[PDB]
Amino acid sequence: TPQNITDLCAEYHNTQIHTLNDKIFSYTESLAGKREMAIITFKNGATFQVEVPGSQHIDSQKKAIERMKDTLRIAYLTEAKVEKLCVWNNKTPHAIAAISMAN
Amino acid sequence: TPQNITDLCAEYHNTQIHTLNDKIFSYTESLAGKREMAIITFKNGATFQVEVPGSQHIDSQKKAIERMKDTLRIAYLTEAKVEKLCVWNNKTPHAIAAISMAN
Amino acid sequence: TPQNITDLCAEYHNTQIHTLNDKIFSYTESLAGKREMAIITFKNGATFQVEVPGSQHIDSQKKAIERMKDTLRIAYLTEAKVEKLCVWNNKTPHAIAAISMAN
Amino acid sequence: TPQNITDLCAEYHNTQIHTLNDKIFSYTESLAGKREMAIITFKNGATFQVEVPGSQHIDSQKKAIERMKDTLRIAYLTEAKVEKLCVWNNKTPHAIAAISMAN
Amino acid sequence: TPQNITDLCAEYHNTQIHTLNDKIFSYTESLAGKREMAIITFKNGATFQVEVPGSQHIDSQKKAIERMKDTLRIAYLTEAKVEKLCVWNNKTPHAIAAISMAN
Ligand SMILES: CC(=O)N[C@@H]1[C@@H](O[C@@H]2O[C@@H](C)[C@@H](O)[C@@H](O)[C@@H]2O)[C@H](O[C@@H]2O[C@H](CO)[C@H](O)[C@H](O[C@H]3O[C@H](CO)[C@H](O)[C@H](O)[C@H]3NC(C)=O)[C@H]2O[C@@H]2O[C@@H](C)[C@@H](O)[C@@H](O)[C@@H]2O)[C@@H](CO)O[C@@H]1O
Ligand SMILES: CC(=O)N[C@@H]1[C@@H](O[C@@H]2O[C@@H](C)[C@@H](O)[C@@H](O)[C@@H]2O)[C@H](O[C@@H]2O[C@H](CO)[C@H](O)[C@H](O[C@H]3O[C@H](CO)[C@H](O)[C@H](O)[C@H]3NC(C)=O)[C@H]2O[C@@H]2O[C@@H](C)[C@@H](O)[C@@H](O)[C@@H]2O)[C@@H](CO)O[C@@H]1O
Ligand SMILES: CC(=O)N[C@@H]1[C@@H](O[C@@H]2O[C@@H](C)[C@@H](O)[C@@H](O)[C@@H]2O)[C@H](O[C@@H]2O[C@H](CO)[C@H](O)[C@H](O[C@H]3O[C@H](CO)[C@H](O)[C@H](O)[C@H]3NC(C)=O)[C@H]2O[C@@H]2O[C@@H](C)[C@@H](O)[C@@H](O)[C@@H]2O)[C@@H](CO)O[C@@H]1O
Ligand SMILES: CC(=O)N[C@@H]1[C@@H](O[C@@H]2O[C@@H](C)[C@@H](O)[C@@H](O)[C@@H]2O)[C@H](O[C@@H]2O[C@H](CO)[C@H](O)[C@H](O[C@H]3O[C@H](CO)[C@H](O)[C@H](O)[C@H]3NC(C)=O)[C@H]2O[C@@H]2O[C@@H](C)[C@@H](O)[C@@H](O)[C@@H]2O)[C@@H](CO)O[C@@H]1O
Ligand SMILES: OC[C@H]1O[C@@H](O)[C@H](O)[C@@H](O)[C@H]1O
Ligand SMILES: OC[C@H]1O[C@@H](O)[C@H](O)[C@@H](O)[C@H]1O
Ligand SMILES: OC[C@H]1O[C@@H](O)[C@H](O)[C@@H](O)[C@H]1O
Ligand code: NA
Repeated sequence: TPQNITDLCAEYHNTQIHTLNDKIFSYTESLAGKREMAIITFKNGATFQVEVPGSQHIDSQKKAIERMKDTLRIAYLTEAKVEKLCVWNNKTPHAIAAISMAN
Repeated sequence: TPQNITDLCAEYHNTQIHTLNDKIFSYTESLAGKREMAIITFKNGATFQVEVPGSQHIDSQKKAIERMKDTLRIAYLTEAKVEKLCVWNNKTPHAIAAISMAN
Repeated sequence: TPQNITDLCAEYHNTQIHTLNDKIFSYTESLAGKREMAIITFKNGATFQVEVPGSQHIDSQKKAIERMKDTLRIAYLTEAKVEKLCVWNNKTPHAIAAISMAN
Repeated sequence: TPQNITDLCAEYHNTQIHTLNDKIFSYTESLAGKREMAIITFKNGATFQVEVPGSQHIDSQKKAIERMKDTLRIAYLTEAKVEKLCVWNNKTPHAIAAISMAN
Repeated sequence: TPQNITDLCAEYHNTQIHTLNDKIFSYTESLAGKREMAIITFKNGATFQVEVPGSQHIDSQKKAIERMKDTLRIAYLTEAKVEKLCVWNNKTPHAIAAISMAN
């Protein structure tokens, strides 16, 4: 079991760590059918998605997907610094797999 | 996959972007039968709803509809600036499909 | 579809609006059996309830009832001004059908 | 329907009101199997639990038990003043039936 | 029924108490498949997980696992002092069973 985001991220193919150390600049969420997703940006232009739940997801991921959107909204509203994101780099925008918050 | 609200909104019919760049002026929520909904207004008079779930919605939207009402409530209470809303313009008041927040 | 709480309230018999323009003074919550409910009071003012779900609540209302209790709690804690309540006024304390928040 | 915690508490057997008029001193929660519970304390030594869901609960009470733990956590974190607790006094620690909050 | 985290922790095998008396230094969470977990750290290097839900958990522990991740996230954001953790010491990082917050 990994003990940090960077080691977690290394367990997966097509992932990488983005180091932001910054608050979220914008938070966008949609309820439109087939686009039940969130999108975040940082002021450097970095853009990330929480993907719409789908066949690339297993059942254990559904609750975690909803939690991640919860986390992004509250981080946004509190202006919490995001340390790192583990993202899938084979999607545009890159898709979030994990987040770390630290000063 | 869209990277912002404007591109997402353009994937649907009968939708438009309203640019508010303002906090929500009032938040109304109802539990009354057949009107289980939320209504928001802005100081310019713009009024929007999250629709009562109905025949126009699918199962994959159910959680997202509940999430949007959560997001509007906490945006209202915290005075969070709403950047844009994507809305269906064939409902009165216009019905929210997506929101973006940015300072 | 109504665009404000007053018009919504006018769609139902046995309701009225109370105009409060004040924060909630006290919040009471019970998990005791058959009293799973929330009660709010306004300073030097009235008490209101969210009814226990039962016979006279249809099924889409169950989530809305839970949401309303969540709304009253967060309003109380954040000290947000309640603008108006739409209530059923056939018993004391009057039962909440809808809430509006505005400054 | 009772309009305050004291009158609510009087509808049950083996309950009583403790008056605190104080913030929560400590908050404890557990996910250990068969001990999925919460405990709170006050600086006068008063200690209360939210019981593990069990045979003594009817099914409407499950959501309410979860709500109470939500309430106690955010009360603790925000240092919200707890006015009174209605508790079952046939358990150690006394088990929470209801709470009232007032500043 | 225990009245505190230490006595709760002593009801189980392979558990121990870590006394921190400090805020959380970092909070990490993941939606990646088979690693739907949270990780927290403290400035002294202590690292703890909320385990991926699995065969070692009963249904009552499921909601409690989700609650604990909620608790850790808001504790982190609010700089809440964590008093103690009860953890399983047969997992690496040690796996949280219970938390207490005080002071
Ligand atoms: C809306 C938009 O188009 N914005 C882009 C940025 O891309 C968006 O955000 C990124 C994170 C992805 O989600 C994109 O899909 C999304 O459109 C764009 O950022 C660069 O995007 C690249 C996409 O492949 C890549 O992620 C890149 O970073 C990696 O590659 C660069 C070299 O180009 C460096 O080697 C980086 O170190 C490397 N990072 C990692 C973790 O491997 C992104 O660029 C990096 O992030 C930017 C936010 C910015 O800080 C860059 O200096 C940095 O290199 C940027 C590119 O400038 O433009 C638009 O803002
Ligand atoms: C409670 C009430 O009746 N309030 C009205 C506004 O209508 C409400 O809010 C709007 C946003 C919709 O949700 C309505 O269903 C709702 O009742 C009303 O706003 C205008 O509403 C029009 C629909 O009836 C329409 O949406 C219009 O915007 C479009 O058309 C205008 C012409 O008026 C312009 O061409 C706009 O560019 C165009 N916008 C887009 C994105 O397509 C709304 O008017 C605009 O928004 C207003 C809030 C205000 O800023 C206007 O200056 C602006 O044009 C307003 C209209 O005055 O009156 C009450 O406030
Ligand atoms: C961890 C621990 O053991 N703490 C105890 C206190 O007990 C804990 O908290 C109480 C509220 C219960 O939930 C217990 O289950 C729990 O372990 C203990 O408080 C007294 O607890 C009694 C029950 O064991 C009882 O509730 C008592 O108050 C009642 O009785 C007294 C005299 O015995 C008076 O009649 C009170 O009016 C009566 N209260 C009511 C509402 O009927 C508790 O003591 C009262 O509250 C204490 C917090 C404190 O302010 C006392 O001065 C006050 O009498 C205390 C006190 O013995 O010891 C440990 O802190
Ligand atoms: C990322 C990393 O490698 N970090 C390690 C610490 O381990 C992490 O945190 C601990 C709490 C566990 O969850 C690990 O699984 C996790 O990787 C590491 O902490 C020590 O970890 C040991 C188990 O691997 C063990 O728990 C130890 O505590 C016990 O043994 C020590 C002496 O080594 C003392 O006797 C303690 O009293 C005893 N504790 C109990 C409750 O029985 C951990 O060390 C303790 O906690 C540290 C955070 C630090 O304050 C030490 O002074 C203290 O002894 C530390 C060890 O330095 O290194 C990395 O930070
Ligand atoms: O998914 C919700 C949407 O469904 C469409 O059919 C309708 O025209 C929109 O106004 C909106 O209700
Ligand atoms: O509903 C929960 C309650 O159930 C009662 O029967 C019991 O006597 C109380 O102590 C409390 O457990
Ligand atoms: O309930 C969860 C616990 O299950 C036990 O069997 C195991 O020893 C612990 O590591 C922990 O996973
Ligand atoms: Na009416």
